[PDB]
Amino acid sequence: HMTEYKLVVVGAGGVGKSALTIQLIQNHFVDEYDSYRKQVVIDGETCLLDILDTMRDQYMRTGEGFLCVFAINNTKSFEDIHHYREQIKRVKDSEDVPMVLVGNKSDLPSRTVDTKQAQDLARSYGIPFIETSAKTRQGVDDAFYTLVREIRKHKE
Ligand SMILES: Nc1nc2c(ncn2[C@@H]2O[C@H](COP(=O)(O)OP(=O)(O)O)[C@@H](O)[C@H]2O)c(=O)[nH]1
Ligand SMILES: [Mg+2]
Repeated sequence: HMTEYKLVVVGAGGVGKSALTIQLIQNHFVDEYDSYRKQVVIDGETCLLDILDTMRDQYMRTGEGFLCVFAINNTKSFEDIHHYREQIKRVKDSEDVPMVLVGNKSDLPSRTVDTKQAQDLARSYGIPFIETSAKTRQGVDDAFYTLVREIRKHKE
């Protein structure tokens, strides 16, 4: 019928995991803030996205792809990515897990993490880096779509 993709958004508090997710589902930005579902067509395949915004360690073990989110104006969040990724490495017992690195809040002027740093990090892990803003919606569809396509590159 349709095809199910189980996605997991991880990252430090306050980076905009919820805002990103709410943006994908409901097409608005919320300033103050479980599992979600969205039917989308991506490359002519109707997809049901089963999305957790982080006793829900059963999404960690079963989840097929991970958005690793930091904010570009939060250097601590960027440094923490190493830990979120090591957590996903341990749970899946492998260094080849579908993953996208996301740099959120690209609208904000107070940028403490440079695109080169992010690119250096993503290149080391062997994954895409995408800049997003949940406020303007820049990059949001592209982060989720690319993660869907990363999952396709790894098994049917
Ligand atoms: N300006 C701006 N603010 C954002 C963005 N994404 C999230 N925020 C704000 O950052 C705060 C934390 O967002 P939230 O979605 O709760 O992040 P989470 O804790 O990782 O789920 C909220 O006040 C959001 O409005 C963004 O892209 N741009
Ligand atoms: Mg949240």
